Amino acid sequence: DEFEMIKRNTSEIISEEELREVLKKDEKSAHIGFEPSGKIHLGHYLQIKKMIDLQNAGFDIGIVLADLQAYLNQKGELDEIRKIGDYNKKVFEAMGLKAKYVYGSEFQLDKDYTLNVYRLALKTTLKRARRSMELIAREDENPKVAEVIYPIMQVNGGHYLGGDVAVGGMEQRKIHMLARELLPKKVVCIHNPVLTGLDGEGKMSSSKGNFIAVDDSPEEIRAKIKKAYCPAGVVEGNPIMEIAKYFLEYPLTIKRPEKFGGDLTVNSYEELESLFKNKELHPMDLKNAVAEELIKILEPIRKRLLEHH
Amino acid sequence: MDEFEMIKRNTSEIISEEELREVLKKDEKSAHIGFEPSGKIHLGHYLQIKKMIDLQNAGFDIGIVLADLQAYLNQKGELDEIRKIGDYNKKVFEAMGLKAKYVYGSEFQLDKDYTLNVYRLALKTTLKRARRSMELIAREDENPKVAEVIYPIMQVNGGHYLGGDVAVGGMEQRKIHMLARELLPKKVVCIHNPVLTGLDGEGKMSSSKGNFIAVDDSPEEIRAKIKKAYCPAGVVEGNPIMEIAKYFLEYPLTIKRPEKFGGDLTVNSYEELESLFKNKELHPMDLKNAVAEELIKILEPIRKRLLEHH
Ligand SMILES: C[Si](C)(C)c1ccc(C[C@H](N)C(=O)O)cc1
Repeated sequence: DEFEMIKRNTSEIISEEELREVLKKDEKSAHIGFEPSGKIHLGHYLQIKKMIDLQNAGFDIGIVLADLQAYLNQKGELDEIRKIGDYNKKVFEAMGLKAKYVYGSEFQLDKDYTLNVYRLALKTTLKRARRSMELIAREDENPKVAEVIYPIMQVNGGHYLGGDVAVGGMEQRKIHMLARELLPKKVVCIHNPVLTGLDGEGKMSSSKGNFIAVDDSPEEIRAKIKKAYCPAGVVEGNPIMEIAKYFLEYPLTIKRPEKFGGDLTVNSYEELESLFKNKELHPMDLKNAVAEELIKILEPIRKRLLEHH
Repeated sequence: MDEFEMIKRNTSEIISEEELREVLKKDEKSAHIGFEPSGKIHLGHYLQIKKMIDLQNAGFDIGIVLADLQAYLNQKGELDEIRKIGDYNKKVFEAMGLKAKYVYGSEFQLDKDYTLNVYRLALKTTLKRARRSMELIAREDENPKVAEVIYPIMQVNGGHYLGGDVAVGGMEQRKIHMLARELLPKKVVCIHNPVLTGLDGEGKMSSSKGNFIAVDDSPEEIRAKIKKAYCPAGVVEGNPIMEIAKYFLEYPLTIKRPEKFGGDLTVNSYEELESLFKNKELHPMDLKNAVAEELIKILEPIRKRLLEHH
């Protein structure tokens, strides 16, 4: 076990029965890959948190700084991508995760890795490949061959790492299903929710400027939350409610003037959810509480990233 | 003879003639072609090898890529099986009299540097472009594979890796070749050979279609295939027998004929043979019989070299 702790705040495990089997082993391993990102935001942190969960549960953690994939996803030049990966590694360690950090290009260009990419290319239809990239592929009016190489590259990555568990965001689930159908060793997949962007108009993303970075200043965090989409009574699609759900600790103390109800103690996110859905808790008061608790959560991350000056 | 005209003869397309002249000014110059290994080597293969000998006769160092990785990506089986067919293809090409550098594509196409550049070209090649370039090359498939769109860029980078001045192939290769001219910094001169018509007259000739004459077909099989072949009187376009006459027969040619039907005709040019056949002067039956016996004699030293171990 540790099963329930691992399942907490994930969208799906494929499959739970297979995960319980993995959890019986003395030795188990789990991996995730991150295309390097110039800013590291709460979407990354949610995933790192889950890797820390797995680590707490006796999993050896592997982190792929997926520079080759970022390159195939048109994020730029390989050496420039790798340097952002270097910075991403420091952020992940500052979040509390000690793990094995590999750059994808350390093994994803070996001849026998490459031969298996082409073997997998013989078994992956263009349709399957294109459909697995719909939520991942950079936007492009003239889609590139690189886009359908990207998923078979990610599948072969998992093949060569040989872990028991693969972790990723829900946008990754079609690539994960492709690896389960194509590979001899079937990996247990754990998928994290994809956070909603701050203006509520889509999914949070490094390229859309609609995120909170883990090293944003408290003042920037307060401004981003203040201006955030947060309809009273509306929980689904609400970025503020999501932050409250996936990062904050409970009981939660929501401070208010006496004229609007005075201070409030919420013992659970579910309790928080009905209060807000009922319109008992106003969006301004929710924002203030989420902002101040989130600043404290991100405080020691930001400090370690800045304490060199 | 003039090197340019010797290279140009019986080709369908040069990209471009002006770049071909500038390459022929150089003392050191190379040409290359790839072949997916094929269980039977046929007249379409022969025509291309004859063009490589032309180029070699004009001072080009020849490279022949036995294209095993590409054949692998194009669903021709496993590499060891493919490579073994490649070994056989190499003997046939030599039995055709082509001394050249023979390479297996896999020898260099899985290198780390090579692979990175494949991925780089994949960023610059659209899916629609890649698929268009493969329309005459891809193995038929109800559910097309990613392998199909990797194939063109594998071929493109292969030429980039070979450093050749000239790239030779059939007309089915011309989209891949124009893609290579767009994407690479050295623009390669492309010499395209015609694709022969099938022996039944319908559609192009193809290993997969079994509508060809193999260079090691027995005389009786050759005569039989030719006797069967589509050959309307006075119909030159799409006439596989007239194609063979034009691309493989040697002139002046002596069409044997009964005296009762005119006697031996000595045609010293394909063009007149065309004009003769055009005006229905020269009958199909008489054309088939001359083409079959000439071709048998053309192909005889090759079949002999290949059957010599027996
Ligand atoms: C530019 Si090259 C010498 C790496 C090259 C050329 C042609 C081929 C094979 C051809 N497409 C076929 O179907 O036989 C392979 C490689």
